[PDB]
Amino acid sequence: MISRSMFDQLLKHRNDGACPAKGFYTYDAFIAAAKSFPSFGTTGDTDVRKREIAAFLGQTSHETTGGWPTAPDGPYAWGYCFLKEINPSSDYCDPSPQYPCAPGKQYYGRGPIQLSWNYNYGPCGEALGVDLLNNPDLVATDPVISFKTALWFWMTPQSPKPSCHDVITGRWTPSAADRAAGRVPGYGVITNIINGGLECGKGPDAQVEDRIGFYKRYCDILGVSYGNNLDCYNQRPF
Repeated sequence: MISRSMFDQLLKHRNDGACPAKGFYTYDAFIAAAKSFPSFGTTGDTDVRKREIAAFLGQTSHETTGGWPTAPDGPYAWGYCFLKEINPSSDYCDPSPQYPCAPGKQYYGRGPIQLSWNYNYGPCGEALGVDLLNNPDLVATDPVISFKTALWFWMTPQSPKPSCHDVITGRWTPSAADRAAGRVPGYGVITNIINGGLECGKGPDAQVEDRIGFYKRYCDILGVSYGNNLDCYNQRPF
């Protein structure tokens, strides 16, 4: 587990006035959230535990980045700047008898994984013990819940698609079809899990490069190797 000083060095600009999420993403909220998922950051040897935190913070930093190319400390120091999706194009409501949209509510991206859609807020809240279908705004008002939604995503498989956790800790072994699709363990298949439909299997991509930039900077500061297969440029989406 990373210390407060390390967390603050990785996420160095999140509390700048420039960032809408200033003050929200506290180290204490991160540690409290992680307690609900005790295998997070505790699975594997010392390098794997650090790498899991780097990979989780890298991907979520991309989803919340306020960086730009000439920014102080570079663009990979501007993770966790945003809390809420900027200019959402809809309510993100896909009505469902299992997940019915609450009146007046919107399911645009919120928190470190930019949780989106009623049918993601629904099962996430159920797993956390919180009604996020009916109060989705909790993901942008309660920082412990906010971090918990991102850890829920990270830790929950959509079998046969694996959890990000299982990939980075070595607990996922690709099926033969996965191998035929180019999906092998590494940060690249984590990008594929998170947004592969739009970002993977099509050559270089500025979004993927941003995810990797954060991960590399965090691995550098934590003192761990990146692992192999960092991109998904040659992977079929799941």
